[PDB]
Amino acid sequence: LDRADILYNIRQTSRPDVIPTQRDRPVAVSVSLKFINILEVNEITNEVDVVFWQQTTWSDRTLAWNSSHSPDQVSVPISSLWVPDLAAYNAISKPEVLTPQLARVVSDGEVLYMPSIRQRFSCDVSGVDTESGATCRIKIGSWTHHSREISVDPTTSDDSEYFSQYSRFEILDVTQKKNSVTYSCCPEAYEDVEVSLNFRKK
Amino acid sequence: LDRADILYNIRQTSRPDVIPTQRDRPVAVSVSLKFINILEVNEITNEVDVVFWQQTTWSDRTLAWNSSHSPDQVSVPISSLWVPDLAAYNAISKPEVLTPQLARVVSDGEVLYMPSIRQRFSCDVSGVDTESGATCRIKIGSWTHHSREISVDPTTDDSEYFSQYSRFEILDVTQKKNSVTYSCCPEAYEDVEVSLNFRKK
Amino acid sequence: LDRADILYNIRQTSRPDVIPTQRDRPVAVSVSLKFINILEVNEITNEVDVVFWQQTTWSDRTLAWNSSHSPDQVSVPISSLWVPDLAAYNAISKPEVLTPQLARVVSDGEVLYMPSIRQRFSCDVSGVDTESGATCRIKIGSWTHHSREISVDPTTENSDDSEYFSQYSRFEILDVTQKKNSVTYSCCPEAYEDVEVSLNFRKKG
Amino acid sequence: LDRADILYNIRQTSRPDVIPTQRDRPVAVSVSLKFINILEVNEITNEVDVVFWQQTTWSDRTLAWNSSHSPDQVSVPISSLWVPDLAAYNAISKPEVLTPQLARVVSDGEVLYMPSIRQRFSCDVSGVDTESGATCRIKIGSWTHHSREISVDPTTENSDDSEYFSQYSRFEILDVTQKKNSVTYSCCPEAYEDVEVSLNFRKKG
Amino acid sequence: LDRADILYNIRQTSRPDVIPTQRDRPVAVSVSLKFINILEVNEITNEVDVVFWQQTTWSDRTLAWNSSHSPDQVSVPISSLWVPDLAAYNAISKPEVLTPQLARVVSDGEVLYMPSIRQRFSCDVSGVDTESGATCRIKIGSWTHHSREISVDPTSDDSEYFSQYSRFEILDVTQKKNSVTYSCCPEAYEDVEVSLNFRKKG
Ligand SMILES: FC(F)(F)c1ccnc(N2CCNCC2)c1
Ligand SMILES: *[C@@H]1O[C@H](CO)[C@@H](O)[C@H](O)[C@H]1NC(C)=O
Repeated sequence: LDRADILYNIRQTSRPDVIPTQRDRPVAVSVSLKFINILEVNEITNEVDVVFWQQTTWSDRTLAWNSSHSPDQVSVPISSLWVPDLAAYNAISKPEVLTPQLARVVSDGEVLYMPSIRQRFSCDVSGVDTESGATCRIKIGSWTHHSREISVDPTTSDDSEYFSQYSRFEILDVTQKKNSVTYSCCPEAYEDVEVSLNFRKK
Repeated sequence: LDRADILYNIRQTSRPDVIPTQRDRPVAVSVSLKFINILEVNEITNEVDVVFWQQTTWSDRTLAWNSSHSPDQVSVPISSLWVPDLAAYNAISKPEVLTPQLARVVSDGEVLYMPSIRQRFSCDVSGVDTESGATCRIKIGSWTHHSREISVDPTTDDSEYFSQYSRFEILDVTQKKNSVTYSCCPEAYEDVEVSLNFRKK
Repeated sequence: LDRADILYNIRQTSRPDVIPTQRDRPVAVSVSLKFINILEVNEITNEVDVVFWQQTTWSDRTLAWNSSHSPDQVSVPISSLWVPDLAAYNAISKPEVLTPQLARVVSDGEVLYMPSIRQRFSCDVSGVDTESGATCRIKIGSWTHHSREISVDPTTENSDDSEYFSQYSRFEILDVTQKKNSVTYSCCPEAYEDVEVSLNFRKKG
Repeated sequence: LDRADILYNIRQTSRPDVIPTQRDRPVAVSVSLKFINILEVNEITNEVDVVFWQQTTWSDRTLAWNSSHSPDQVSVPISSLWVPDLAAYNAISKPEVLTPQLARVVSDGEVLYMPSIRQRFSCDVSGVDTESGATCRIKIGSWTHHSREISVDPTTENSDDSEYFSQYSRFEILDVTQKKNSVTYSCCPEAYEDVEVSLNFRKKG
Repeated sequence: LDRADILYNIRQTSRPDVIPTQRDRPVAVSVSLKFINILEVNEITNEVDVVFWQQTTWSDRTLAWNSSHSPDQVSVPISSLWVPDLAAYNAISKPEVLTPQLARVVSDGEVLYMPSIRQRFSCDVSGVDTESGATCRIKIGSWTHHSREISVDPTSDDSEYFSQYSRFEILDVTQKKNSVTYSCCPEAYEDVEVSLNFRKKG
């Protein structure tokens, strides 16, 4: 197979509306934010403007091909793929996607989508101008898929290594935990990754 | 049926342009706002910038499937579904939808659409910096379907999802049904009126 | 016919690019602005930010159906319909449409399209902080159709100029008047019709 | 032919991607700017925000029809037509098109496209608050077609270049001239033709 | 062939999603920024707003035609062409494309795409009001194609295109090739680093 054949096959048999669950197990989605910049912090309103690479990985076996005299990977427009419906619960602006909207698909059906996003958050900015700094928590999970359909897990120094040396701010620490929440309305559990960004004015 | 079959059937047959009225009775739409944030208040201009989850539910029987050895629910792009044409009558900006535009469809044809929306309103901001606070009324109803085609009802903690990091806090939320007749048009339009009583912390 | 049949027929035979002229008479378009809010006034730059409902009506006989044991009216996306190419000549921003882009179509082929629009205008803001107030004139007509293809008229008005106006605006409406104009430009030998809407308003108290 | 037939024929055959060159001569495009407003001037940054009608005319014979029992002209969405790839070389914002994106096509294949545009420019703002005023030059030509493929000329008439200017602007127009230029860069051998529009304007007393 | 035939052939056989690799060698992409204006500089936040022409060239042999009694070149909408997925790694806004989105295609399959772009960057603004000026580095490369799929290479007067009406003037522009390798993955991503040495005028 050449690139042209693989991309034709993916475009023609692309079910972008269909979550690729295997045998009623959840799709395991990995999410890791790599922080690039902190722009416009406001300690009065508790709002921050962040630029991050949102490293997103999952398996879609319907994309797989035999790699034996073929590329191992191709670049695919995300309009031709199912992508997880991730939202940041404490975002107060739409994600501004700064990069071309292409994912990498590996011959085994692994997808890597890593957009550069600028987005504004409501989070704790208190202490930003002190030595111990502020801790801004960003929560990301599926908007519509519960834990039996999508599971989200952090993956793990690249979370801070590629931060802009020209920001007014610096990163002290980044920690990630998984949360699984059931609300009173609804019997299902929703997973999110909580990313704690500890940063301060340089 | 698997998810792929159900989503193929919905995409091929859903008629997004067609209100799913049963026997010329109105489609009963439920609307409830969960307030998430209050971002910018201006007592001089009487304008507020709010973030809310707009919990919207209705039945569309044309979506229904037999759930025996099948999923009970699927996620569907709203471009593949009829959605009620709700507008906030006192909005002074377009709704900024912060979340993926997917609804949940249950095998019986119940649809749940809950976008997170940031929007600016013209409403009463007077008293925001006092103990009893301001009361901002938001009115949401069908832009083009009168009461014989769409009925809107509120659903049966006001701050359980509200950001602890807002400069503002919620004292009270009430959501009641109204019916409006304009000079233009002889029919009545139903709306839910949401009274947000809030103040500076 | 049910709603599904009517909407299928309209979607399948929709010529949105085709002005529905009858026997080489102009399409008669009614336009009336209902003011909802005045948001930002600048007396230095002579600029206003306004929110209005643009009540627009016309006939398209190709949409008509027999209403016997059928709905009298349906809601149709404007992407499935011809809509008049109206522009406000003194707008300095694109119209921000706040509402779902649906019109009402009556079984006789009457169309009613009433979007809520936020838009900025260049107009006379002088006197806004006086008792007699400012008079901001907004001119709306067809961008490309002359008087033999589109005629614009004011609608009927049977209410208060401020029946829908926000009680929370910094401004109040004293009066709204609408006149028809027919204008010939240097470019073009034909006459273009417009409605001129005079918004007389002032700062409150 | 009726409007529906003409618009169907144009949509099916117009080739919007194909420059309508006749016998390997350049397509003659006329450009004239009609100034409507000057909104924001900054003498420190040398930036202006202008509203203009960009009157654009050319011939496309592939659009022509026999007018003998037929309309002489139709309104056509520009998505169904080849349009020249005009850019203002000194623009520092995307053109904000304020008007419906329709051109007028005459039965002989003449096209008139006149969008109302708000756009920001880098130009000489020095002297804006003096009696003789500033002279801001705006340069408009093909982004990708050199002089053997597109020729750009001012229109023969510029009588009306200020006729439509807002009386409510903080600025007033002293003079407009529109003249033909060529740009060549040293790298690359082809000349690109442009219209240079010299807007002599000042702050009002 | 006339223009109509060439453009019909390109539109009908356009694989815009398919990188035109020849015999599994990388597509050689040339990038040169021609600076037109510097509009807003902030020495506190280290942010600049720039207007540049992004001169981009590559070969796509699937576009080639016999130029005997035919045009040497045509203008093609970029929606009908594969274009490299270039991103500026230190951009903090989406590229605002000011110009019609047409490329020039030569009969041998060379493509020239030169959009005018306004974009905001995080870079070193220190010294902008001094004689030696600031040096703002912009890094541009493929978002998803590593060095075996896309190579980026730099290509007269640094201020031949620059606005005489800017508050700023250009002292020097240099363009150099860089390579990044991330810890996860053995593949290198190439970029062009464009060093813009500029200052506030007298
Ligand atoms: F997480 C990072 F930043 F280390 C990482 C890992 C793997 N690939 C990356 N990129 C970012 C630039 N474009 C594609 C390669 C980046
Ligand atoms: C649903 O499907 C099951 C199993 O195939 C069947 O027993 C049942 O009768 C079905 N119900 C309806 C109403 O179709």
